[PDB]
Amino acid sequence: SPLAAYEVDDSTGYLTSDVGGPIQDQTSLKAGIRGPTLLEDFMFRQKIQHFDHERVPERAVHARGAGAHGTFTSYADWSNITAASFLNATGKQTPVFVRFSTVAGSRGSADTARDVHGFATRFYTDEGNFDIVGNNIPVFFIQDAIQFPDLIHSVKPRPDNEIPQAATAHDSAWDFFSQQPSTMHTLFWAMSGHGIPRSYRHMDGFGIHTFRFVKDDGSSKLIKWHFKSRQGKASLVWEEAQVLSGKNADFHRQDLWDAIESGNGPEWDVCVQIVDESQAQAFGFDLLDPTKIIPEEYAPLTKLGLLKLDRNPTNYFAETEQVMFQPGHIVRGIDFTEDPLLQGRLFSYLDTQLNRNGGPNFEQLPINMPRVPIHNNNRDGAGQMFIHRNKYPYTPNTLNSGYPRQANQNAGRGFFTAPGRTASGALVREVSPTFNDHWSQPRLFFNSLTPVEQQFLVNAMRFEISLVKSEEVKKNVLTQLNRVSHDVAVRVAAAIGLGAPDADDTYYHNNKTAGVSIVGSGPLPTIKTLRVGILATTSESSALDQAAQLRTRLEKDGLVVTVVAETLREGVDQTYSTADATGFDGVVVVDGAAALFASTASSPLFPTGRPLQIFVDAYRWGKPVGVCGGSEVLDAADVPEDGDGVYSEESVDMFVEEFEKGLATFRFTDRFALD
Amino acid sequence: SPLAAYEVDDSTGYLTSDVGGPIQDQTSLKAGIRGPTLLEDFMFRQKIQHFDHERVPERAVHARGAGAHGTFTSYADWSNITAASFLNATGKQTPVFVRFSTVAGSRGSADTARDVHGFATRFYTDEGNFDIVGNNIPVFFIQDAIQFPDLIHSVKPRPDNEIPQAATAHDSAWDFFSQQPSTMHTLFWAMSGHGIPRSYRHMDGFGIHTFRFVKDDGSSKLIKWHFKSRQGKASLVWEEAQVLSGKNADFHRQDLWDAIESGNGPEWDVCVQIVDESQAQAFGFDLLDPTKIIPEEYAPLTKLGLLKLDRNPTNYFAETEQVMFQPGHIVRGIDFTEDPLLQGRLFSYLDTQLNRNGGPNFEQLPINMPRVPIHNNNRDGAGQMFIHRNKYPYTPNTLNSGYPRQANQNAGRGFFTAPGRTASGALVREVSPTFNDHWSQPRLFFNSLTPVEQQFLVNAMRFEISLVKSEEVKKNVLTQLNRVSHDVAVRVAAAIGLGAPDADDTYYHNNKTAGVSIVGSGPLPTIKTLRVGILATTSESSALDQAAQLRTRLEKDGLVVTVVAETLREGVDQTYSTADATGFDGVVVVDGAAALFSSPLFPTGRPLQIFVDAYRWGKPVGVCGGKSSEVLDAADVPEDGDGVYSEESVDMFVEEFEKGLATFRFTDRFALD
Ligand code: HDD
Ligand code: HDD
Ligand SMILES: [Ca+2]
Ligand SMILES: [Ca+2]
Ligand SMILES: [Ca+2]
Ligand SMILES: [Ca+2]
Ligand SMILES: [Ca+2]
Repeated sequence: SPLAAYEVDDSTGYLTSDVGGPIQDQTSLKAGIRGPTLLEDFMFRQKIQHFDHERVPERAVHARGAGAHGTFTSYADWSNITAASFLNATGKQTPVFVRFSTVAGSRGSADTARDVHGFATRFYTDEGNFDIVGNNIPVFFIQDAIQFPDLIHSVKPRPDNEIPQAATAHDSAWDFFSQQPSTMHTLFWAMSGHGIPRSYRHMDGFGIHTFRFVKDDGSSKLIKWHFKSRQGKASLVWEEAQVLSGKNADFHRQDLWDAIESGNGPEWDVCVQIVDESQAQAFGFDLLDPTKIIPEEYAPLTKLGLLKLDRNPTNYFAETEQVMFQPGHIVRGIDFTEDPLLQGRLFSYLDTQLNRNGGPNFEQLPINMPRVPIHNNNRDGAGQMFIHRNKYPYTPNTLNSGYPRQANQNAGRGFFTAPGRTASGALVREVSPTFNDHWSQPRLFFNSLTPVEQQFLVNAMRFEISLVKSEEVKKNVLTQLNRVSHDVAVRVAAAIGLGAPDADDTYYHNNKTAGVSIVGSGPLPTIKTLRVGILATTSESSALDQAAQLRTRLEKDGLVVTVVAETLREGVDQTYSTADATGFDGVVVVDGAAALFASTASSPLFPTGRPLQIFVDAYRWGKPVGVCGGSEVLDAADVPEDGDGVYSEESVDMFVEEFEKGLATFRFTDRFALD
Repeated sequence: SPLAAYEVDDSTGYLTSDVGGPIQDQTSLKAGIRGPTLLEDFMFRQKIQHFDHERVPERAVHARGAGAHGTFTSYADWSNITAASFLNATGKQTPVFVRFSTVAGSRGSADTARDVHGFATRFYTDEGNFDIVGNNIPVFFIQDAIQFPDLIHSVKPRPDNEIPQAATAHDSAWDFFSQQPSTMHTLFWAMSGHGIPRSYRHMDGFGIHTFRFVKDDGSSKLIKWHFKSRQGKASLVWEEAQVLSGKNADFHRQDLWDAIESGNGPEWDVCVQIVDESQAQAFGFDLLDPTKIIPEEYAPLTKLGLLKLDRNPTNYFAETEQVMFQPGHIVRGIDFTEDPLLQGRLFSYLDTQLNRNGGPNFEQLPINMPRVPIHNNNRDGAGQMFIHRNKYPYTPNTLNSGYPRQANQNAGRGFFTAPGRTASGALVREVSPTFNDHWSQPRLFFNSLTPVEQQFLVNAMRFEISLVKSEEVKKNVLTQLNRVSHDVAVRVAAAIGLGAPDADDTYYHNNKTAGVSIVGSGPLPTIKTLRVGILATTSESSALDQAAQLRTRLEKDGLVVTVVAETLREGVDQTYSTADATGFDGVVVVDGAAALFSSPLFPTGRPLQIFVDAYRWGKPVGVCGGKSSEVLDAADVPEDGDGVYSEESVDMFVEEFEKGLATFRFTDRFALD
């Protein structure tokens, strides 16, 4: 509603100033036709002042990201576990807006950097805006919010030269990770495929912190939020991610945009783990510690409702850039915990909007407005867009008949702090000793990945640590990695020419947990939206016919098909010059195009070797690949015909049926070497 | 540093607040060891408030860039042509700060996007700060500053979804270009290798506009600024730039930073073309039109002095992010012209600093301060750092004895407007008809490029225009291109499966001009700083030995050598896993590593792909040690190719290879239409 009221249509009409005076804006007013521009040209100055002031500070973290509208629908009346109004009835719908992001990069940095990712969700509830400001990884680097600028200074570019962009592959970051062992768990997640998701739709969301569900009788339970993807879990490989950062920095935002435009809006089951207050230390670690997960073997997930994103913004700046999330946007039926990471966040997100917005009335921007009436005695401030009719904005008053009325647990559906909560003890700047195991869970996570996934994680660390210049930092990194796993430390040390420290088995173990592996999570549950590149030629009308035949068969099943040839024409979407294997989830060469794949093939229309390099890159990166028409191509690529995920069929139908199974498998991991 | 007065050392001492109270900053204050955080924790709040407020708006354009300090030295007393103090004596030195940039991308976008580039120079003169806010292309897309938001909206990402980053390769940009034909000249420059320079040190800087030099006696002449690189002109190739944008988004800033750190700070001759006022229309176009160059054949360059950058910043945000350039930072001896693009800039750069700084005292930031006293009656404002002793800040006054005194042509070395300038006519919002030829100069430029360079430009256009979804926009683009060159139109049209319109010869010609070609600009004058990747192996102790010997011989000549192998050790800089051909200007394989040409330590095929990419992209490549055929045959690289080297002798190999680094690119490796 606040959005619809502020939509501005410029599909017709004459140009006006911001005060509705019709004007022009194409030629400056000058003293003669070859003369100096005049100060009295208000048309020039208003247009250029606006331009000059377009930009606002980027977000201090998560500067790079993209958003969409949708709806949350409750599966049930959840009154038995929370008073939350948005959860109080089967089928109850609440509008949402979600923004997804990286963490370290500035605006304009690439989507496919290796990083932690944001997953921030606003529920415009009938009892106020409720935000769950989460990440795609369920644990955080640090245990106390006061350390956030340390973490973030260390990962962001070195501040003398501002190098490197959007990367932890520098001395300072690994200096911090090695000195602050709490970082191990999130580190291991970021060095897995969770640091390079295939799309925002193929990752989960996590609140990280323990929160409370509070009932209308005052009782509480402890919860963790999990948003579980209905699209499946999928990652890129690092070598692919690096090329994609160059070829399409906008890959995740375009994937989102496109999925929504085609009627394939992504979905998640909004879930919780729910445990009793008495179980704060029962699972072998402290539920106040944001570097720990509750293994699902100890507390299963309950599905609360469906999150669907199905509408793109109208103006990115107004909606996506200006959305201002806060964990302080809480509603009756939810409460905080004493997680010292959460506790400090509550301060930060209120304060930082003053930086972004430049003034205190940021909740008035349409994307930040609620969908219920606002009744309070907040007044004035720069940018004040309301005209308040209550001329006695103080409590207690008689002159406004004691309105607005105080809301609390007893009346008015007020927020209230869970009334069972207490504090006791000295006023301290001390870390709880219950937070001191920094290594067991990183090992739990590592144990739960498949062998090739473990290899990819090792290889990520090998990559990044080999770029650390400091020999001491690199030694200190091995010291910490060795506390998680001696084998990781040895394997990583081998790439950097150092020896690993001797095994220290204090935290070693062989326990695993379900639901953290990407490679182990089975085939994708849908292939709709996945991209197939068909490599063809204009030389041979046979090639274009085969391509068209595959197109119809793949499109029917919701795949996005790109036919690539030397030059554009009817049925060809993309020239070889602009094509890359990073643009596809699977690649098919029509056998009529075989000539383009020869070592001597050359054209002024694309770079030498491009058609073959698309095919070979796709294969090396694990993708389903094949040749359709029943040979030259598989041999030019040194691609084995018997390999899993390599397809070779004369029959278009048999080809598509086999090829679509391989898109669901998504990645053929047998093509990656192990230690 | 020139900013040493403002430096803060933290190499010793105990943590303090901003008001000097010693504190801690690692644990929050809590009501109990597992308790909630306390509002009274001022340590937490001051630290997190600062964090929360670290960011400032990026620049509205040229958001992505990097800078360095240096010195300008005059070659002579230029009293003959300008009263400018910084140019008034042979050997006179003035500190400078320079920022280079792209145009369209935000912060964090890649250095090697295809774009126009900024080259902004501040001279901290003894008569005030003087800025030349230029680009690496000598002409601008548009003819009136009022149009700047239109250009920039069209080239920046589409505003519904903010896609694409740092790119003209989208419908809106090509829509604007094809509807505003003024854009042709800059567009051809940007679609040339001038859109993807090899480094900031391998590009020139241009003021674009005609300015005036003004002597103390009031007379004036018309000038164009040219800063001509002493490193040579060089570009990337587009495939290479695309990969490099992913592998190293910081490539230009690192190149610069490393050059300075190694004592190879980049140099430019600061030059002008100098013509009489009576020549404003004499060259076949109007000197007020920023879409035109004065061909060097009509007005030669005069060298004024030397620009050398030789000191990197101490704090990037404080120095580079905060530097606030303005064309209104002008000094006695220089004046403006009635170029309608320049005229409107003067407003923009003073105003925009209010957005960036959040208040009016942005000239007090250390990087913005002048190196001479300030005497004026500007007062107050947020962030005011000065404590003014004059309590009568108005003119005219008696109560401060009439100080500060007015400065003008005749007293106090004042700035003064060139007194021969006049204006005549109606007050109009009309374009001079003298601006109307949008197409001849683009053709002049295109004609001046070599054949392969012409092909690269065609190829950049084919790449971008093929991404334009609108058939109508594509057709309109072909219409404009065809007015520059029919052949360009035909060759671009072929890629996008449309027919070019028939020849329209109104603006066609065969004239050329010197100094605009990159490919034609001959070997580089220096190879110092250029990057040689030596691909080796740890399996064979002789391969490491070969690499060490090559390293020695190459480093002697000031090349930056990287030895690559499977794993790090003594003498090996980089693993195959982190290496890429975009990291090198030439690639050498030692023949002890020939067996590499699969492993858990690097992606399949990586060693050979580095060599093959390097060859495909034009670089000098070769095999040192005598046995070349196994590597060269694996690569499909012909032993007899130009810029392909095979020698057993390390000296012979390096002597040959260095000639190839100076040639820089072997253009025979690219197909022509
Ligand atoms: C004490 C400070 C602090 C700490 C410990 C954290 N953050 Fe935060 N976060 C910020 C301070 C902050 C911020 C500076 O206040 C940002 C920048 C922009 C904004 O609105 O808030 C932010 C932004 C931000 C966003 C982007 C929201 C958007 O798309 O606009 C996400 C997703 C997160 N954070 C998620 C997390 C998670 C899951 C954390 C740990 C569980 C976390 N942050 C800890
Ligand atoms: C009407 C406005 C307008 C017009 C016509 C131009 N510019 Fe500009 N330019 C700006 C308005 C602007 C600005 C909005 O004022 C910026 C953003 C940051 C700043 O300080 O000024 C800017 C920044 C900016 C910078 C970055 C300086 C730095 O590194 O901080 C360079 C190099 C240029 N411009 C160069 C040019 C050149 C060579 C132009 C034409 C000859 C040009 N601009 C026309
Ligand atoms: Ca660093
Ligand atoms: Ca993976
Ligand atoms: Ca567009
Ligand atoms: Ca402000
Ligand atoms: Ca004057």
